[PDB]
Amino acid sequence: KRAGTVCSNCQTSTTTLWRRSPMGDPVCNACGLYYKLHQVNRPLTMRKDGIQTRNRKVSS
DNA sequence: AGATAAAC
DNA sequence: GTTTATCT
Ligand SMILES: [Zn+2]
Repeated sequence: KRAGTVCSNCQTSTTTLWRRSPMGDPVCNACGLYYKLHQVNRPLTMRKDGIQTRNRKVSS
């Protein structure tokens, strides 16, 4: 039940992987990934109503 | 969960 | 070049 777990980095409640930060900040995996890229705070301008999805990667 | 690779 | 979701 992650209803209420608002991503402390982008306020998104729908996430592909709830990255529970050790400090106690539930941040949607997307924030944890891009954060590792530039190591800065993500503006939720790229957020969306439901979890984004596409042609799932074919089983390799 | 974390890692991988894909797709735009 | 760049970013995230689904994969395992
Ligand atoms: Zn987030």
